[PDB]
Amino acid sequence: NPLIPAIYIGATVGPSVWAYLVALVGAAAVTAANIRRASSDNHSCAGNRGWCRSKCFRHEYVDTYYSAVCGRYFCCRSR
Repeated sequence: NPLIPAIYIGATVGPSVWAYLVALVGAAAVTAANIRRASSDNHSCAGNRGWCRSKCFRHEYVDTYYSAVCGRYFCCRSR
């Protein structure tokens, strides 16, 4: 129902997630929404403030907004 999410925009997903967003739309809207690829689902998001790890520490959390660009992992951040 809901079209592509805004997180992928100006974000940075991995190789598997990238190919996914492409199928939903196409390499055009995928390259126009400002989407960067990373070594894998684990990458940095929300600018140089959050990162992606299998899980996050207690003093940190999971930016529910960028949890998408992450994929199987979770983009944790500092509140």
